[PDB]
Amino acid sequence: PHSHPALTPEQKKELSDIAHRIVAPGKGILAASESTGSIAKRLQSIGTENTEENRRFYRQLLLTADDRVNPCIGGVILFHETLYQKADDGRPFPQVIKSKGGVVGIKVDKGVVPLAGTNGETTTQGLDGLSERCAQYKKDGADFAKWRCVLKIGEHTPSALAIMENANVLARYASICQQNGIVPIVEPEILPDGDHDLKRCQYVTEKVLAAVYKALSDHHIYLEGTLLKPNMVTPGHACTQKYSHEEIAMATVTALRRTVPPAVTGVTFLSGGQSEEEASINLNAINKCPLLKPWALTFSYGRALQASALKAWGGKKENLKAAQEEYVKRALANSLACQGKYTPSSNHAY
Amino acid sequence: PHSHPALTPEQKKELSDIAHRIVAPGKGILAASESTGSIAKRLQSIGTENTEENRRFYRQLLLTADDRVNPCIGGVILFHETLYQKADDGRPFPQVIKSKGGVVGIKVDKGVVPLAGTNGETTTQGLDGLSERCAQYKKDGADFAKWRCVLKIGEHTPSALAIMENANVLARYASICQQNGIVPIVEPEILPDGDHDLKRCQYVTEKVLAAVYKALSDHHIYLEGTLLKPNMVTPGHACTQKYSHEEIAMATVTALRRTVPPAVTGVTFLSGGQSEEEASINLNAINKCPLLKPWALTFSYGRALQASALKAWGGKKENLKAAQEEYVKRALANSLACQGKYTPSSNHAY
Amino acid sequence: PHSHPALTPEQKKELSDIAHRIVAPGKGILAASESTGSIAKRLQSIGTENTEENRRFYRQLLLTADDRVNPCIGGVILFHETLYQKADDGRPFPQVIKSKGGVVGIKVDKGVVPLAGTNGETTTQGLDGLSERCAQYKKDGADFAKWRCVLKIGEHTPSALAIMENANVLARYASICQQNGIVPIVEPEILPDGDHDLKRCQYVTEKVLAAVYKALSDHHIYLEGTLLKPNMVTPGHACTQKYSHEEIAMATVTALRRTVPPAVTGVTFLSGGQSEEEASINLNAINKCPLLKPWALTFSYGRALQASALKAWGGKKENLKAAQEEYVKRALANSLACQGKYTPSGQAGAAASESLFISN
Amino acid sequence: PHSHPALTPEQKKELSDIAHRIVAPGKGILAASESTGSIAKRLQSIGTENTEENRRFYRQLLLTADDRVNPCIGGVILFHETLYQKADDGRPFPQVIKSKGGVVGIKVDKGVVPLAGTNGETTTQGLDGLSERCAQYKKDGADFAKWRCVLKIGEHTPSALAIMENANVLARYASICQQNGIVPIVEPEILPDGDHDLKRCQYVTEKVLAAVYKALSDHHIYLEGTLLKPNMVTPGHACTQKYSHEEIAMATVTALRRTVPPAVTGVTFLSGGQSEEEASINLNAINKCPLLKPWALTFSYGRALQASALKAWGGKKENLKAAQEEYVKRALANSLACQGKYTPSGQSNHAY
Repeated sequence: PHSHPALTPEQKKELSDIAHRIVAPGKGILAASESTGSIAKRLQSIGTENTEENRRFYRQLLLTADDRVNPCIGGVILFHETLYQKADDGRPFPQVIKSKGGVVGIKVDKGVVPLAGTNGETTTQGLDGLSERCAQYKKDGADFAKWRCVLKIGEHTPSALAIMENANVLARYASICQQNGIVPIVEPEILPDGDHDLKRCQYVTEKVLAAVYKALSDHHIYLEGTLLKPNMVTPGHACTQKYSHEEIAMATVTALRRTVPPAVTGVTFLSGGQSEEEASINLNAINKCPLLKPWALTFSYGRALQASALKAWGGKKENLKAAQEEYVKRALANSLACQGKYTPSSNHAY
Repeated sequence: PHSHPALTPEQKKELSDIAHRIVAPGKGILAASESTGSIAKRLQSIGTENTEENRRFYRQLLLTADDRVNPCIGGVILFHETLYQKADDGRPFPQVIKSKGGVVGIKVDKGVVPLAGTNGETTTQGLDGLSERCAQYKKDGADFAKWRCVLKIGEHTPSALAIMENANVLARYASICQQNGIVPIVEPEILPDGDHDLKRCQYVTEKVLAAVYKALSDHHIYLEGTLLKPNMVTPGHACTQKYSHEEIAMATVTALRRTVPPAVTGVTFLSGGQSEEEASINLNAINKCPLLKPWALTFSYGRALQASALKAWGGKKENLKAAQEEYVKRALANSLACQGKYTPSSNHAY
Repeated sequence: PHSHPALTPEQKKELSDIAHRIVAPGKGILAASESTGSIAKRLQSIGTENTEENRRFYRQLLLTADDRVNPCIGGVILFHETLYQKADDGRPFPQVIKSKGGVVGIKVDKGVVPLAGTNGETTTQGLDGLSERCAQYKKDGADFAKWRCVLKIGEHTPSALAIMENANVLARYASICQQNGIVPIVEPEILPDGDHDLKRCQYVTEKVLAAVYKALSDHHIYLEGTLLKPNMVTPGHACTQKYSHEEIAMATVTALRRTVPPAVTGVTFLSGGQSEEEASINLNAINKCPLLKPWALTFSYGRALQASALKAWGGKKENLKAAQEEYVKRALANSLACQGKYTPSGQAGAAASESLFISN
Repeated sequence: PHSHPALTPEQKKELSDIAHRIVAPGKGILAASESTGSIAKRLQSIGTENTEENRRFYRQLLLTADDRVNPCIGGVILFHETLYQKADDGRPFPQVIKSKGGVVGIKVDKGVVPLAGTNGETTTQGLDGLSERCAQYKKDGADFAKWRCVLKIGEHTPSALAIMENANVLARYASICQQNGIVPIVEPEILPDGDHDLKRCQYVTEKVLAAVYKALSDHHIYLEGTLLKPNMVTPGHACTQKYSHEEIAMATVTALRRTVPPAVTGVTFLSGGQSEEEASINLNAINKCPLLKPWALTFSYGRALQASALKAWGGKKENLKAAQEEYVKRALANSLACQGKYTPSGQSNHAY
């Protein structure tokens, strides 16, 4: 085949530099790009009305936590709405994030859609006019993006079609992002839903990631200018057999070692509904795994970083401080976790 | 694999019946779905302000041609704007089309976008929210759709990426259309630009179509409920070697026979900028080709049906009758052509 | 991309002409390429010692049947051993076949081998030195070849790997054959084993054939110079739900119309485990199916053409005439079937009704 | 979407231990599996008759070099004939190799064959009966294998078919090998022939390796139990533009980092016609490259290890010691190179 440089040396350096800053040692990502529809249940759990002002207040609360979170947060992913909101002092949220040493990210997909002929499987949309949207987001402060694809482990899933199609759409999204100076975070999430075990999850994860990277190669994606946001390898949420954190860490690191090229700048694990402690302990175990890991292994958590903060807030302004404290606690815990320094107090079998 | 019926027997019958009506013996398609941007040039050539009124009048002029076109036109592709316009007498254009025995089609793609890392190649966008759009279009009179992908023959093109990506997006578009009772016309156009000869076009056409149908298969597309809108096999515009219409016909029919499954209801050849006469003579030769053709071989022409009409109209409402007369003559000419009855006055070598 | 002609117009003509002669109207194929270990079983049932002479004799019995089979047999597939054996008059079997207006075929695959990491799935070997073998077989009278790939319907089969690998190897085999003037019969057999239903078999057959032709395209295979030997679309041998011959034909022709390009010269169905009558009745229904069929739809039967013959012979040289008579009967029946003009109702024999199914 | 373990934990352990021993720190591979037809050219360059005894003597000359090569040679690839030959003392060559701390390898492919419809491209044959052959070779002292696929850079090559077919056959070969306790060395050699520059080779190498590993994944290949034998990324032999060893190293390591999973135990670079000295300097530069490399980067050299030895020997028994000394010198040099400690004495990242 013949080469037709998709990117210039300058464009590569920009993308690579951004990717490295986000996952710099001890740093991780705050995934706060929930939409009105997904954050609705969050707020209703604390009897708080889901208005634009309350969403703004809650996001301000997380974004303006004291400097203790600075060394822990390399990036913050915002939803469109939030990217254009301002703190009480009039400062745009992207500015608030940057001033704290964080890189600003933006969710760009437009949700999942049903794949006809499959057993409830989906693909993700959002490519239409994506280039122009990225150019605008870039001008408005964002340097990286989020696009979520969802795959499910079942009797006949994920199917060959679901894997191939989701891998392909992720490559398209990545290509467009890189053309506009936006570091794409590739997210092929395999849900923990089901009664499958650890080995089954490792197997599917390995097959999905191999497909993802072949697609990235086919689409001429610059890996140094990307990040990977995969599910950790864990047993199904309803799996009868139980496993230790060390087993989870081994399955996860092994799967990644067998599929993720060293060129990938970093891996930002999704929380996948895990609890704040569970997510921190597993990340720590992953970093302590005695196997060689050529990429940063950090976090990109949503509720695993917000759960306690949201609850402490309870929708009451006088609980601002108490709420931010909980967030700071999870940021500190996960910052230590991505270094294998967190303490709450035969690989051939894989 | 495991079957998870994308369509029910009823849905299949509906799509199959629509597809067959469009390409019924002697019938073809009037491709009139030009956008304001694509219609601009042609209106400029006749010194006419590109206004919605003139566009409506022009389209009205074509859609209201006398009853002689009825047995010639099985379908009419409209642009979004036109689908919601009405004739002077108040009748919605879709209704005008159906009263004349024609099926209403709607262009649903959102144009081409560049593929990074390629030598000027593209893919096509338009999948976002396509399902809701198809449902809306169906409710408003449309029974089939148009989606144009574009490939080019060059030194290193069409590339493996371009072929694969375009085939895949065409499959997604087809899948969504069929879920909403809309017959998708699969259009993988290979431009005639370049100095390549006839065999080079035939080779590329065979490779592209083979990739198209494998992709349709992977996406569980119901072939009986689709139509194929390919380029005819011809030498490039800059090719110095001359060929007869019989050779063009042999190369065309041979390429289709080697790649298009018999289950495909019909082939509606795109005019690809050919002249009115050229398009008719070639279609005629293709239908007279000795080889066995398991599918209808007809037309889906743009300028090949509108050329003389647009010119005779020249924006003059007074030329209405003269303009329509030109359109009628080409509809009649191509109706005979798709039956191998039009007259202006060794296969192993393929 | 760019075209680097794999074949010349002359080579294409020779391949196309051969493929057409094999499936000419009313003609089918006699699949007599059973190996020693495979035919040993057949000779065992009739209590006949599996020796080279008995095999030679039996094959001679089929190849030398009276001239009534001439218009019925377009081709005869032989095993390596048989290609080099002679009839009692010293005539090489290939010459015998040819003198009766038939094209000689040769089995070239070296059997199936297990695909590691799968649930009992396989792929087929035999590509090593295939080019030289084809060039030699061509000189020795062969004009087409046979290569069998086997897939099975189950909970997780056929897997993505099994389908892709078998489609790819078939494509390599077809490529090498065409380079040596040998028409390759593409055979992606989907076993009838299991309790799946008709629509399940149809779904799998469509997916398998789609993969097969995409692979043939990738490998620059000249379809007009090839033939397809697929399984008919039927329910699993253990399926409880019953289907009519018209339903089997509808499912079969539908799967074919949805995947097999018109350029393919002909489809020569394998009988699977169907009895002599079942194979004939289904083939007839297929040819009577209303749907448009751009390719010849005929047969390439092994036991579906030899069942009654073997029984009548029993290993007794004195039952020669009786044995050949049964073979001739099935050849005539299938010759009519591949034209949609077969109507049983008679003395076909109980042996022609017995299921020839053998678990895999 | 379901797993059916191709290998057991015991089988994986055996394959992993073998792969690691071969590329342990400071060790590389002696590629001495030249066929009679291939070795004929070598023997003729020194006016030596191509007989089985002369071939035996030559191979013995290499295999019996003094203990200095022991820490330098992790493996030795032999041709079928040599696997069954013996040293003067009667010791089977596989025993000689093992006694010196080396692992024995066997070439199992049956050469390249033309791919119809392509511009002189090929694929490789040799899968037929491969499983029985591996079981037999395993029993007779072999623990790893060699299978060479050849791709060429040209106006329209490597084509999609060539890349896909070669990647697939390499996967089938690896699968069969692992079922028989044999560590497969995956060899997708992209020839250096042509006037293409460094960037083009890097581009083609990246695409080829991407296809190779996707195929290995599709065939359920255990990467920890495999080694990769790729070409270094260099300009074409006819390229007018000149490049430094540092650039060749950066392009090479960059291509590997972008395509080879860290699970792969090691990369054993083929010499590909490079001179003895050039191959050592490039390997050393590769090991010094300021980028993270999660796999051993060593050698699997043929002529880059035998060139001088073959010449010094000249086919005369009296030159044995002089011939072995030449081989030993290259073994020591490359042992240092695959550690980045090589010296003639003996003691812009985003532009890729």
